Amino acid sequence: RSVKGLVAVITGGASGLGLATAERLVGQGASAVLLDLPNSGGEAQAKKLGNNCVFAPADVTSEKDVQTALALAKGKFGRVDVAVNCAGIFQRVLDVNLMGTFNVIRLVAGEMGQNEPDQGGQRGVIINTASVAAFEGQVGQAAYSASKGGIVGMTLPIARDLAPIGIRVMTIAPGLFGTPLLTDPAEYAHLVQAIIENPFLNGEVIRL
Amino acid sequence: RSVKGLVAVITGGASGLGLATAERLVGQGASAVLLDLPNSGGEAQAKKLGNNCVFAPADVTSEKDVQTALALAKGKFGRVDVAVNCAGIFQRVLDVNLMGTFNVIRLVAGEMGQNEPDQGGQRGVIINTASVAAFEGQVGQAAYSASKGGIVGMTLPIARDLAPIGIRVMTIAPGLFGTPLLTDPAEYAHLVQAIIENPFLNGEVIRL
Amino acid sequence: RSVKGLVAVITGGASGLGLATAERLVGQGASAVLLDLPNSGGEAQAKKLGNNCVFAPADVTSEKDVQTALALAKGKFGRVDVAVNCAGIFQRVLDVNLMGTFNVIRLVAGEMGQNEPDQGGQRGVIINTASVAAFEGQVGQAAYSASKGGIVGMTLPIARDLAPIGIRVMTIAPGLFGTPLLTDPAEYAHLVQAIIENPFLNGEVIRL
Amino acid sequence: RSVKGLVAVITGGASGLGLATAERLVGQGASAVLLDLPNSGGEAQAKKLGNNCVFAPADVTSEKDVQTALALAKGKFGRVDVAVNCAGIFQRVLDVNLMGTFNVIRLVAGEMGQNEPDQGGQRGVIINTASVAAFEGQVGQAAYSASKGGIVGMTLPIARDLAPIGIRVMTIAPGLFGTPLLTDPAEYAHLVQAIIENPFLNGEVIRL
Ligand SMILES: [Cl-]
Ligand SMILES: [Cl-]
Ligand SMILES: [Cl-]
Ligand SMILES: [Cl-]
Ligand code: NA
Ligand code: NA
Ligand code: NA
Ligand code: NA
Ligand code: NA
Ligand code: NA
Ligand code: NA
Ligand code: NA
Repeated sequence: RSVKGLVAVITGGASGLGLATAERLVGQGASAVLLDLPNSGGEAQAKKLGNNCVFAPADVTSEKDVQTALALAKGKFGRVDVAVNCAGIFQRVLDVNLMGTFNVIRLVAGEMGQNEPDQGGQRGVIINTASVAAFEGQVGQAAYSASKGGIVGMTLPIARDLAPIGIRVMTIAPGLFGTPLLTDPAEYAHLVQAIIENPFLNGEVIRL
Repeated sequence: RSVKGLVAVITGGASGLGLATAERLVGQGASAVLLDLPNSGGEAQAKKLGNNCVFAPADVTSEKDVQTALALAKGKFGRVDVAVNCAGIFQRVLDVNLMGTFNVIRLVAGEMGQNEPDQGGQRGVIINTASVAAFEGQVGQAAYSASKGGIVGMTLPIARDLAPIGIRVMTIAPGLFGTPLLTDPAEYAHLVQAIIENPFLNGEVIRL
Repeated sequence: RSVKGLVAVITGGASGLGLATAERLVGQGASAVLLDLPNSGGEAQAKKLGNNCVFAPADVTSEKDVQTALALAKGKFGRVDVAVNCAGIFQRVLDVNLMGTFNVIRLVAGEMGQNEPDQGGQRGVIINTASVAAFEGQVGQAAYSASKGGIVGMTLPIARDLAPIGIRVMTIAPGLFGTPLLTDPAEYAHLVQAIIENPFLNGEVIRL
Repeated sequence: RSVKGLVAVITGGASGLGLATAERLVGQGASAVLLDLPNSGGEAQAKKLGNNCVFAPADVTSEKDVQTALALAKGKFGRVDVAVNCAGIFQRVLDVNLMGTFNVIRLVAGEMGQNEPDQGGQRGVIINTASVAAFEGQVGQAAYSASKGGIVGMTLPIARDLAPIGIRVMTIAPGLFGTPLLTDPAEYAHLVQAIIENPFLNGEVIRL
């Protein structure tokens, strides 16, 4: 129930929610691999975060690039315990977020499978970020959700699919109110840590 | 979490729930603008409520009249913090209540937008009153609601639409039993104040 | 919140749940009018229950007979405060229970209307008994209910219809398990009293 | 039971007990109208007391002047809740104090009548000041009073006369010892406030 010692791969880690999650986790004793595009500024950020953080240049929509990134993570920290998908947050449906997430989940599951189970039998934790569907003034049922639905709808199924390997799968979705109060990373990061530390949360979607 | 110092525009403020809401708010330290038709008796009521209350002669279904009323409110109290729609409570569907409410919401949002956010980031609060659909002896699902549905169904959508400006939108609906016990304004007024003082209530419909 | 002093008309009062309800209410200080068919044994039972109980010979499916019964109740105890429908508990749909209940409700509402409201504004209380639909081995949704549905489905609508007169309408339905444990009136009677003493219960169906 | 929000008309408000009462009431959250002769210095005092105080130039013995003063009070603060007679404190019997008081009471009663009753049903409060009859060395019964008697003797009768309108009438009289201790406004002002805040005091004379 502690992130200390865990190795986390964070897509879109050079900035935004990804960077905020990395800073939080590293500050809590974990190791982080910032997986992001070359020239994204991930190299500088990984450097600033200390020797418990490395930069893995890669495009999340590329299976081969993600394999190289996971190999780097294993080469530098020994293994992969957690994957946090924060990248990208054709065009609207199969966007970078959905494609990168599915690509990461399919590849990291095999890696996490090699890990030895813990007390509760968990080998890994995967945390996804739902894609936001901008409010367009719709009325009725559609108004009750702020996410596209692709990643959210796949959460329970994927959690059930990886249960035998002891891999928990959770998704963080947006709330209905932008909470912009004008025109929060910390909150998102704290939720990531909380999900990682509670072995009882699995196959669920939590709105921030 | 206090209505003291707030400026509230109340449609249908010359009598009924509107007047009761004005008396309550003014008695609690807020300023009120009674927006009602000329010769509605709003001038006399505004006078009796004290120098923290003014009368804005206007027809809520008229955009130009409401603009004049909001300008008067800004000219007399400096700004508009709250809007309470109590007016009217073609014919049945697009009634005075629904049309006046939509007209007020569309216009006051821009005004409230100019306000500086508060601690929680709120710039304004809009409270609506659902139209009552008189019980006709229907059985089945229709028997479970006492409101027409137009304003009620638009509550969450409008709350989501104005979230970026920090404007909360809430609606007060009738209960299933007339609570007439024969053939309450105070209760309604107290609920208005409670909604204004609780920054956590947004996009919801509360039955009285 | 006390049945003491109240006058209750109980259909099917010569035996079964009706008699059990009468004994309980009279034992608690209320007055009861046993409304049942001539030669039902209601005359003897009314006699045995004491001077706070009278027998009103009548067929509940007959409007004229029920009018005579209510007139007797007013002539003997002054008024009608409560009506409990326990009679009959063409053929299957429009059975004695449903027809007697609707006939009693339509007639007693006018009588209860003449009563002066109480603290909470109530003039009367009407309690119905759902008709039992014998279990036939059905699977699926139909297995989740033990009542025919006619009286049960009319409960909320009738409660809303009589709200202005201050008359509460409640219905007692059977549970899914006969609770026969072999091949309870007291429980039913205690529930009747509890419904009468709680002014907050209205338009609801309670399974025994 | 609070003077906050109340509008008080105070005769002889430019100085003495009148001014002291105004300062006290305004300091406590009420609004005050200083009713006094032109060039009495009431204009300057009203100015210094803030925007919750105005000066109504008028001679209390003139009905028309008092009407103009009450109209000003309604025009500036919306209504008249309290009247405090402190003016003048032919010649000895029908002095300015007695004549001004009767004139004010007769006129303000009608104004206070238009107010909506409060919890206890009060629409207004009128407080009078007895005229002092200077001690002349008399012995016997006459030595037991320090007031002329006109206003004091009319207190209960006037209180009974205005009871139906919900207007309380009280009078403050001098004590037998000048309490001069040499050759108190604050005390008098505090008593005025206390009378206004206690709805149980009516038709009585209280010696200071
Ligand atoms: Cl999604
Ligand atoms: Cl509505
Ligand atoms: Cl039924
Ligand atoms: Cl006197
Ligand atoms: Na990022
Ligand atoms: Na590839
Ligand atoms: Na109104
Ligand atoms: Na217009
Ligand atoms: Na029976
Ligand atoms: Na008949
Ligand atoms: Na004076
Ligand atoms: Na005159």
